[PDB]
Amino acid sequence: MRVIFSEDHKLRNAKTELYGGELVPPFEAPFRAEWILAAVKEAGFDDVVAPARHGLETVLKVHDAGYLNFLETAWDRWKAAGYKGEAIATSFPVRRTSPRIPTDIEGQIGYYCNAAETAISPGTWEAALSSMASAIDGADLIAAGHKAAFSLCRPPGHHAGIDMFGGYCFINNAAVAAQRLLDKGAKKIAILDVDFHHGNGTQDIFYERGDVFFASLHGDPAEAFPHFLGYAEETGKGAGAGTTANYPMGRGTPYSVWGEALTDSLKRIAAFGAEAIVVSLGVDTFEQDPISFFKLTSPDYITMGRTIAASGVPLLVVMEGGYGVPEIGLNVANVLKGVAG
Amino acid sequence: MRVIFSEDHKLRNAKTELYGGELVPPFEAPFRAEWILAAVKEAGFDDVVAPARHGLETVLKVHDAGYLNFLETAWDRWKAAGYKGEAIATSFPVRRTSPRIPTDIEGQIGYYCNAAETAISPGTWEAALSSMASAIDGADLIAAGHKAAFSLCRPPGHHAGIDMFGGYCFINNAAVAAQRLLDKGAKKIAILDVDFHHGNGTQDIFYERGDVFFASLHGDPAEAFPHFLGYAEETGKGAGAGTTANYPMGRGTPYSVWGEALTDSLKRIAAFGAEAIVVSLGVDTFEQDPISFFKLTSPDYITMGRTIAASGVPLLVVMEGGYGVPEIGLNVANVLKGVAG
Ligand SMILES: NCCCCCCC(=O)NO
Ligand SMILES: NCCCCCCC(=O)NO
Ligand SMILES: [K+]
Ligand SMILES: [K+]
Ligand SMILES: [N+]
Ligand SMILES: [N+]
Ligand SMILES: [Zn+2]
Ligand SMILES: [Zn+2]
Repeated sequence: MRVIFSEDHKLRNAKTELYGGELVPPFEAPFRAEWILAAVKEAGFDDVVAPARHGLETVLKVHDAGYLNFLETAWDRWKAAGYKGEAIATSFPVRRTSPRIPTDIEGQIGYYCNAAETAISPGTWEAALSSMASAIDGADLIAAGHKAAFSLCRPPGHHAGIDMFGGYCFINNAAVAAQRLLDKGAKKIAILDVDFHHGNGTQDIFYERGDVFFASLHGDPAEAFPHFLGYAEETGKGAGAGTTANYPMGRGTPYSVWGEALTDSLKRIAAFGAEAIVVSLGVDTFEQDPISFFKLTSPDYITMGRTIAASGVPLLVVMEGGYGVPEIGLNVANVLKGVAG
Repeated sequence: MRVIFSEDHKLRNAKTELYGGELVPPFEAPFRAEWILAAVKEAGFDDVVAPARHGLETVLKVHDAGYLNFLETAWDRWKAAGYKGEAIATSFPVRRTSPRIPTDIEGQIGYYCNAAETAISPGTWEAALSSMASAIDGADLIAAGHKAAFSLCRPPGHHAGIDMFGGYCFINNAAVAAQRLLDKGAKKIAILDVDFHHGNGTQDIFYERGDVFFASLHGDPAEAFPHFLGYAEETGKGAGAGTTANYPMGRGTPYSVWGEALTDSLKRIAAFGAEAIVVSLGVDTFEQDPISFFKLTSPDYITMGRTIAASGVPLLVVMEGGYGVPEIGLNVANVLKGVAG
């Protein structure tokens, strides 16, 4: 299957991440894309193409315009204000705050952020646009008839909500892809988020919408980032009623348990009548992942891809998280092997 | 006039503050208390006493119990979790999040925080309790008939809301003092916050209460910390209808303008019928303050103290912010000279 990948991911090469009270090099760094690309090619997925560029048509249907405007100028404004580090939010509109949007960069960066560990750096916006473009071109391949494609997105997307960045994410690539599929003629689409972390940004975007079903398997938010969404009770509101399905799971979860949640999520998606599934693929579910507490093995990713593809509807696989260890590439490639086999 | 001050402020000696995307030495440093104490003594206010210790009776009436429990153990839990830096929140319950409280330290520190620049460090809880005690003992002096007293609080308090820390603050000393005055028999009290920054914590505590009038003069939150409260439209809710009065002001504001808002706030307090006024005194309104944009001069603080005391009701002055230069002490002492003269 075709792999869509932009070298412009490298424009996001942030120096710092706030982790454990320290400013350290970020987990979500360019070497991840290098490792994943090499592994997918090694596994025989060597039909790699750059995305065409895209403007904001599709993304404006899932993200707020003010938010996108903010991201486009955030770095320039931060630098113009004289700050010496990267652009890191510290004040946030938490409980019982005004809904008003500040005018300055310090206030706006907090207004538009859900998670302060993620610094905005020079090139971040351009990189995010390239990653979005990979998702859009992957979606277009599915819309045009392919049954599988892989968008090697970096930066990742699933923590970016309607109007907030965080969790290493700026533009919700999977949400843009789902929207693209709707725009190309689908009436019903599902996003299945198998990254270790809850896709709170994706959930937010579609929570009141009934055209896109959102399912996520993830570490229990009571004890895992993103901490403030992803409970099983969240099933949707309004037009979105019954089209969010969260499967929080605990420490040490192995495939024998995780796979039961996968089966159930696919039942839900099939009952909803999805015409295609956008898979938000993070491999931070791996037993060696440095920031995560599930215990999937490399062979389990083959099983995972096979099971998702046995839905018998077309798949767009969209890269999310997975850190640290050389096996992030093997693990991604293994999902694709399961899909293609 | 009596000055209440605890040497246990020095138990809060954090190494880091997130400012401009860097971890820098904190502005709210122990040497502040040293500078202020020395200047007030130099001005003739040498009746300095340590507070008696206090338990949680008063403070539980203004802060949430879970919040206080969290502060008590935060440092220990952070350290036990293996993190190498000081305890700094990054994920926050912002727009459209679950209201649930996480169970782990990573989730809880965000749940209970409004502002990530403020690190929890060893000794912080102990220091915050001593600062609260200084406010309580000051309040007790006013309750017993003194017309003025100064509680040299450090850490400051006015950004600590019902259940969140931030802005260098953990326990809202001024709120605790106001509550103490009610408990000792007052029916109506006012808090007048003249620190450059909006007392969003104080506002939060009393927003739905009609027993404590809250007035604040501050940099406009559209372009100043705390960014998400302090607009003039916020006048109260429920039982608190009409008993919050915010006076946001812009860049370069001098006393000729600032003092007009002071006059108005005192008119409102008098119409409310406050039996005493707790003054949240920050001197970060000074023209040299490193993080603030007002242009008060050292002589203006004498005028300020005189005007507030011309209310003819008892005053408890509670220390808040004011940074960078040893003249913070002169400026505080000048307010006290205006009160005492
Ligand atoms: N402070 C911990 C931040 C963790 C962010 C994890 C983001 C991630 O990998 N999402 O898939
Ligand atoms: N990133 C700027 C944080 C500013 C905190 C100021 C808190 C303060 O001085 N309050 O009175
Ligand atoms: K997930
Ligand atoms: K103020
Ligand atoms: N949905
Ligand atoms: N109030
Ligand atoms: Zn993840
Ligand atoms: Zn201040």
